[PDB]
Amino acid sequence: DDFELLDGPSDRPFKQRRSFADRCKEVQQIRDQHPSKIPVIIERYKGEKQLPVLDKTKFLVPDHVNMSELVKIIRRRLQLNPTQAFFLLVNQHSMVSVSTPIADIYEQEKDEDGFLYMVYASQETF
Repeated sequence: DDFELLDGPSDRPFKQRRSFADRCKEVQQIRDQHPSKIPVIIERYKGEKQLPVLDKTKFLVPDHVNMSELVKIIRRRLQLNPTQAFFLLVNQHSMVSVSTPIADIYEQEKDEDGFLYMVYASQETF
């Protein structure tokens, strides 16, 4: 008999863990409190098995932060070694070398609930 692999909460997308209604509520509270900050959900890609699971899911980012800069923050938070491939994606595009302010990306790419969703993986495209 083979092992049966069980799935934890992280194995479930944030959108399935908290209802659409509750997510909307959470965004509108935090945007009222910090109008100059962007609410971001960062999760490991569902197919990614080599990079570790992040400790937290919900982040607040000052809106003048460049995307490429946010990518390095997350890379350090995961404590990756220099040779480990790492892509942080918004709407499946790599933000790794994107110099755009996150305020502008938020305008363009935020979800209906008001969060900006990002996913990380070992490649942008296989």
